[PDB]
Amino acid sequence: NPSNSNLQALREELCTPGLDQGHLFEGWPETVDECNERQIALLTDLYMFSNMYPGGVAQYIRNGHELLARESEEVDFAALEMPPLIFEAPSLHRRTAERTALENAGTAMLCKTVFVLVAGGLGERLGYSSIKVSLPVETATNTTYLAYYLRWAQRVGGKEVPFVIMTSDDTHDRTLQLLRELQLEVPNLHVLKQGQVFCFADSAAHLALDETGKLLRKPHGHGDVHSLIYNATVAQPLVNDWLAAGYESIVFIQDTNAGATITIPISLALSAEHSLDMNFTCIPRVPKEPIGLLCRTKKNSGDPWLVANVEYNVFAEVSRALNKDGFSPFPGSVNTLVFKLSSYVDRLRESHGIVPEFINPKYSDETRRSFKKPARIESLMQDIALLFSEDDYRVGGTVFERFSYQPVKNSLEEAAGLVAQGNGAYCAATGEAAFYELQRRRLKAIGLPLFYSSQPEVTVAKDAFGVRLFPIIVLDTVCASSGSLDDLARVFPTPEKVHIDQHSTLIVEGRVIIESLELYGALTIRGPTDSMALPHVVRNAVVRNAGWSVHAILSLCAGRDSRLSEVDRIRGFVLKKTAMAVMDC
Ligand SMILES: O=c1ccn([C@@H]2O[C@H](COP(=O)(O)OP(=O)(O)O[C@H]3O[C@H](CO)[C@@H](O)[C@H](O)[C@H]3O)[C@@H](O)[C@H]2O)c(=O)[nH]1
Repeated sequence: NPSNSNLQALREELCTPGLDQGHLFEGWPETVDECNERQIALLTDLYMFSNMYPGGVAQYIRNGHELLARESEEVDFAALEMPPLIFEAPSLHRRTAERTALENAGTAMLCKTVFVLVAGGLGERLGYSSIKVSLPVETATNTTYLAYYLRWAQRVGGKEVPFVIMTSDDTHDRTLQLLRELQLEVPNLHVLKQGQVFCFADSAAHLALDETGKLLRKPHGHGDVHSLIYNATVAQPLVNDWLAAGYESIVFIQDTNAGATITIPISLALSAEHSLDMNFTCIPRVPKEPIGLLCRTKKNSGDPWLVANVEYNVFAEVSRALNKDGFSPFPGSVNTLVFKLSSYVDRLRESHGIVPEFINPKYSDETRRSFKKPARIESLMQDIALLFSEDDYRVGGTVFERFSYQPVKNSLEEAAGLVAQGNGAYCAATGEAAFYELQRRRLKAIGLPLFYSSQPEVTVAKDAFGVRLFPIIVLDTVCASSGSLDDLARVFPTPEKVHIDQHSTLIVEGRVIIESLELYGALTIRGPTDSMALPHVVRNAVVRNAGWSVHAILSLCAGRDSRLSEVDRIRGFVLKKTAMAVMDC
């Protein structure tokens, strides 16, 4: 595509004052023909960048200057207060008329919802060498985050549910491999891969090179998802196809928060009840948390009010700098974003999916402009909220219980550090434990009589903290459908006759109704995979066996001839699946 002539032009352009990328061409021949393969190839990806980024490498460099300049000054907003449109979600564990009404309205709206999963990130912190969505939500069934989201979306939206996954060079091939291995058949799935952007070796925005002498690249953030969608087709633009098909909402989720399946229906219901074009999923924030804050903002004294997320790392500078004339003053945003499709599309087309950018260089010294590592420009998918003026649109937030936010983000080591400071662990152990506890709270909400200790059953991270797992109850999507309280009531139509001991394990797959059961041990019950089949009904069942246990992974573990995997080690315990009764048919 790129002619040898065009390449020389770009080379010369990049050497001009204000771009100053002469260091890339040190020791090069005057003209292209004279240049070799290595050289001609470097000039190429510089050139091709145009097709990946607005205004190519030249504009990228200019944006860097503008950002690096802005990044020296203290952030400040003329005004900062509570967003006008904030709404409290009813508890997920109380079956009130309101909760019922909202779940019913929301669950119906799921039939007309487009789903989007951002799964391009590496999650540096974890100490898991594979992709985040390949993590199990829990080790009872080992269902991956990927499968969990997809089966749920196909359940509430039908097999043909529109679904977008954003990958990156870091996650893409493994994502496709996982889809293939799980034998997930998702007809309207679109996998969209974000491209990498160049890096700056310094505050003057000189491009960094790697060891071999090639242009160093890094991801541009979860912000890329909007442009990826804008430019995606199916002949016809993707979003057009969705609109023409009758879809009315679009939802964005992140890679390791199982809570989203619970919050989303509620949000949809509230978005429609309160006519919200954009609806931020929130929780009460603890002053220290690495989650952003939902605020009403005016950056300068003359600007309009803008409802938008302010990231945690920024709310620090703004904190002390801006004021004069148990939780954070403003809601914490968990980045489950709920949009009215038509409103979303309008702003998308206006901006070409392009959202405001930033840069957050890491310095090697206190106050030397020297970079410890090359920096690149970033973007946040939630910053699309900046394109929604208060005049034309209604942006707001829905506040849920903190318990419904269950990310898996920190390693065991970090988690011990956080917990010693009294902060949330948000690690694999607490993620799995939170999942089990969520099923239990939901089930008790429909009257299932679960009695169980609140004491931890295992300690992790060198006696730092403990979690409990039991009793373990996991119902698959065929069994539990959307997971609404009404849907759970269908599995247990007479919950007072179902007695699950605190040490028990109940796994249910397919079309199953449990009327009466006494369980002291582990039990798997399987019904027809076909959701429209005659359900396997369980009455007067009595099951007793050794069941399962959990124990900690000990420091004195050889790791040799041990089937202990990273998945085990990052949570610090292992389930022992000693006995299991199985009821089929
Ligand atoms: O280049 C990227 C970077 C990230 N991601 C994904 O984006 C999501 C969010 O990434 P994560 O690294 O977990 O957290 P932060 O980006 O630090 O923060 C976000 O997530 C928080 C809650 O988990 C919110 O409170 C913040 O405001 C929101 O910016 C994940 O699913 C990642 O896979 C990509 O797809 N491409």
